Amino acid sequence: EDAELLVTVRGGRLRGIRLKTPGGPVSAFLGIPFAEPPMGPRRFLPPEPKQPWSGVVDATTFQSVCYQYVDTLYPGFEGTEMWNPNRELSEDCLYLNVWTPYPRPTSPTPVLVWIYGGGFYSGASSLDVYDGRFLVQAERTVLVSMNYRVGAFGFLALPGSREAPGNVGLLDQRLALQWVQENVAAFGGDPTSVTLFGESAGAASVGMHLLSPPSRGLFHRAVLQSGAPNGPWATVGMGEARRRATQLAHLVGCPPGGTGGNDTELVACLRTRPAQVLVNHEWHVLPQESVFRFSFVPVVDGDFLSDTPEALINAGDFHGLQVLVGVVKDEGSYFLVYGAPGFSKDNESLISRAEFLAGVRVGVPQVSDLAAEAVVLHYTDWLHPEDPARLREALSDVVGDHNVVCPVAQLAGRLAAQGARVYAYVFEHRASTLSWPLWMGVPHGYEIEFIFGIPLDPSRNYTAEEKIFAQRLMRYWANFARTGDPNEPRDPKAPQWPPYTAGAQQYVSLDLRPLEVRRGLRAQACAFWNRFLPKLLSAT
Amino acid sequence: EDAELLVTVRGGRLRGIRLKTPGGPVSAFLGIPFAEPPMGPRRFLPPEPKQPWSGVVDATTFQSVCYQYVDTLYPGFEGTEMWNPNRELSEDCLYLNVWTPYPRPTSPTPVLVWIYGGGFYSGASSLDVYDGRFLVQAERTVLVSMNYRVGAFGFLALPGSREAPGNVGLLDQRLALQWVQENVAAFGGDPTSVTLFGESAGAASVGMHLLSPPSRGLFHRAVLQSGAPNGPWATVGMGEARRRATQLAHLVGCPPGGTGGNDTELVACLRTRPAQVLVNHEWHVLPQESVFRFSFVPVVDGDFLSDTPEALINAGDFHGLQVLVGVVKDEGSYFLVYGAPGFSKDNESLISRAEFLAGVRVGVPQVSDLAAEAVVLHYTDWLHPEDPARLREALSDVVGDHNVVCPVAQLAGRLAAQGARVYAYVFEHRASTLSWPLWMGVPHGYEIEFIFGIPLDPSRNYTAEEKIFAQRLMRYWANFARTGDPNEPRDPKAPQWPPYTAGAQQYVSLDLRPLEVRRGLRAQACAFWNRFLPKLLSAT
Ligand SMILES: O/N=C/c1cc[n+](C[n+]2ccc(/C=N/O)cc2)cc1
Ligand SMILES: *[C@](C)(O)CCC[N+](C)(C)C
Ligand SMILES: *[C@](C)(O)CCC[N+](C)(C)C
Repeated sequence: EDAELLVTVRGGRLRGIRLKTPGGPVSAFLGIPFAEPPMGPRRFLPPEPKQPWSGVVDATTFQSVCYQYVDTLYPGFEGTEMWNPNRELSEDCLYLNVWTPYPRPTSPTPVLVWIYGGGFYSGASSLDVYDGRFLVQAERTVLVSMNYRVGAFGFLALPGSREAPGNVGLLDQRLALQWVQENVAAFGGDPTSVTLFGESAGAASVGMHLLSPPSRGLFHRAVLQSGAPNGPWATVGMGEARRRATQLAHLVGCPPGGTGGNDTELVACLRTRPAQVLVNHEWHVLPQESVFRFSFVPVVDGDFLSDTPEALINAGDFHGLQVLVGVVKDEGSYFLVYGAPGFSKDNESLISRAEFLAGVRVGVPQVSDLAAEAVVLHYTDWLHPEDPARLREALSDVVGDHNVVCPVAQLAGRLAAQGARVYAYVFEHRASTLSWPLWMGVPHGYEIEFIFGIPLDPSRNYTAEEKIFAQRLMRYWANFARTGDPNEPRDPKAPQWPPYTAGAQQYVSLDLRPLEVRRGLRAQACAFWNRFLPKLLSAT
Repeated sequence: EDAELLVTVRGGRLRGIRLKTPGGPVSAFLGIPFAEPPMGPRRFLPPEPKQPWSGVVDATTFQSVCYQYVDTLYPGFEGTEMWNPNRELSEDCLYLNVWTPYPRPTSPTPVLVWIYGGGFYSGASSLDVYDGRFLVQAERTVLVSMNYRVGAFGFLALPGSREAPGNVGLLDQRLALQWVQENVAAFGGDPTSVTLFGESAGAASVGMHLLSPPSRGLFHRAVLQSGAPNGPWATVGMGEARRRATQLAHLVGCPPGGTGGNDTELVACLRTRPAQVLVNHEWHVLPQESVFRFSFVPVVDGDFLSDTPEALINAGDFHGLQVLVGVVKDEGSYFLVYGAPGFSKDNESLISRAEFLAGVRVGVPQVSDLAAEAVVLHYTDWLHPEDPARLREALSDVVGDHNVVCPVAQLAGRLAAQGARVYAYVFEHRASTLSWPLWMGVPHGYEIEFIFGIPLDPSRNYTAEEKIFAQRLMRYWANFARTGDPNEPRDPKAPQWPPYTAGAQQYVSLDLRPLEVRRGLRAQACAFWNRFLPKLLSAT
């Protein structure tokens, strides 16, 4: 009988399970309840801490996935099914998972907390690509991941009211962080060295916890991968959030014909509807045809976010704080097959000049015709203005820069210039197991396999070079979690990773080649997005 | 009294002079009166043809230069003194010069007609760099060059009135072209093969004769050198011309107010003032502080120019026509020492960013602050935004693109795509005798000495390669005048000069190295000027 598989926390006792890796076993505790089930009258409300239980709760398998839209654009396609839920859907989903080395570390170990992405409408901590058994075995750290409510169940906001205040999905993450502060020591983790890291909407979530005082004291380092809280998709206004929430209620028969429409009776009608009914009309509340836009996202409400993320980043002090930001090579190619005209994953997507002009309005929604004209000017090779391959490559850069690269570069510049020591990277390796077409390059979200050491899985057809490449990245992320510096402390031989500053703007490229230092996070393109375009919209 | 130094034209007899070149003698006729002196009551009026004379008019020396401002920015400096008048100033200046080979050609020879530049306010056909003795001797061509009225005496316009119609300086050029049609045969020239070529304001003049029906029938080919009629400095509106003419009259005490008032009394007062008095106040009528802007320029009057140059270029049929357009490598550096803050020819002109932002308002006058912001965005290296050396080259590119490179590319594109066969070049050789500082590169106007074979002058200290480079350029311009094609009619070993089309946009680089074909006359920069910026000013 293994004795390290039974741990007592503040709520009660748990029974873990031993997982095998090619390098050794790891103890895992999957499915720990950190909150009461937010069902019935608790729907749309902030989470309550899990009451203590009797007996031993089985923590040997992942729990249910929160209710969310299921992608059916390409049924049976690996590139999309790998992000779909792998457990049953249920509103009873507020559970977290803890991986710890075997034997348990006798000394406090830094903790890595993972927040998944999925446009705030999907995602789960049980995805095979988020398996933290390889990162914990190789680097001997403590990895924690939680489930937070997505979609309307986590971000439907009627601002002002108390039945649906909004940002409760962010409160699910915060309550999970307080859980780590109160119980990670029982697994050998150091609550004084907590490193958040997420991707896409999870990276924006990490950024929003960085701008919220209550969540600020629950962690010490941050890693934002292909996402930022100041992105044009990450937040929404109080007025737009009320319109989307009321639009969703109307599509499901709320309120009934002849009944008033105040916030109390509107949420009361929404709480009676089945969960799947709300999901079926989630995308029907978006205002326009667009890519990289999602219905229910965090709302600027003055509570969790006292002001807009851009305002909080500008007027913030980030001294004594380390951040690791970065993007992939092709941030926008993934979203073009979700609405952009002429784009298909099954051909070369050699779009025409007319389709490229239509895609700009889809990639950059709610901009004046003059503003769209400026985007066409900057992203047109006027020496080959009709080349389909260049127009395809340009529209991918339009969506990538507007939503990811430039919001991230804006964040990294203000962080470094205001007390924070930040490190920047660009992931440029295309995996050999990638099922997406070649023209997509390195799509949004396909560095997570190497960060979690997935190539080390013997049942997968990765190459020997990619396995070594995965161990490098796991060492980088672990060194940042341990010392706040991705460079090996006992190593002057390997190429150095210089910090990112507002002036030099240095970053490194991550691929099979050794580290290469470059400058400028698309500075020429992002000067248009971060400087000129705001002024162009002010003058209408 | 050689037999070939006495020629009878329709007006009378002329005695020429025999000039000497290192390769042979050339007959020249300098100072032929082609119009009555525009003095007294003839000031501001269109020219009248020269009446027949008795006896023999001495045509052995250059005649008087038209009254013009004399540059005194750098007294004693060769770079500026070379363009200043080298003869006595006088309103009696409407004279032309003819160079013809010795012995006189027995068969009709193509004719080259030179129109000097000088911002429509200065210039003369007697300048040493315009000596046509080397081009005529080497290529056996007939070179003609005339003087036209510049400044207020040639372009002061009170639109509507008959006393000051405007564009009379252009009418001086047209009357000289009718003179070539009626007399160039007496020198061995072919009146059916006339090639206009000019630089800066002369190149713009060549372009305006292409857009005027009465002038089109007087020539068959055109060469525009670092200038275009659609330039933002080459024309003014009828309302602005009236304001500038009235302000000039006010500064010289016209009318003796409150005498009044209409155009007839205003011009009558201006005709009584000495010529030097009008020149002393020419620059005091400009609306703003700017570079590359001139007081009295051609006016869109509806007679000589039925519409704006931009409109006439778009709606024009140019079939059966060959042009040779081109620019120098550094078009804007010359004008920066004339008013941009921080710029001086005696230091490195390492300007700061504050001076760069101030120079943008001087280089691009009368634009909105939003339009200026767009210019700063395109011409800023956002990785080195404060590098003085990069800010210096950026402001030079701003002035060069706004005034020369992009107006030329705009004209060259519409010309090729509407019937005309276009050849484009970029002059990239810096003369070893150049007295301007090094940071100016190849300044505006310093390809003319190589086109005229000035390096062949033994009294000048050119290099051996520059002499061969001059002979190769003279063959280019001569071949274009003879056949409409700069390439040698039979030589296959020399690299080919491909035409310029709106799609491929091919041009060649002119320097000591052989011909090198490139693509794009700064297509990225000129798309901002020719496409986006017009729409940015429509929505103020
Ligand atoms: O037959 N109609 C199917 C269909 C219904 C609803 N949607 C909404 N939708 C937009 C974007 C995305 C992906 N975002 O990254 C996912 C889902 C798409 C397709
Ligand atoms: C991001 C906006 O959350 C998008 C994430 C999409 N996956 C496929 C990477 C989860
Ligand atoms: C052009 C606008 O005419 C300027 C010509 C200046 N020089 C020095 C070349 C005559």
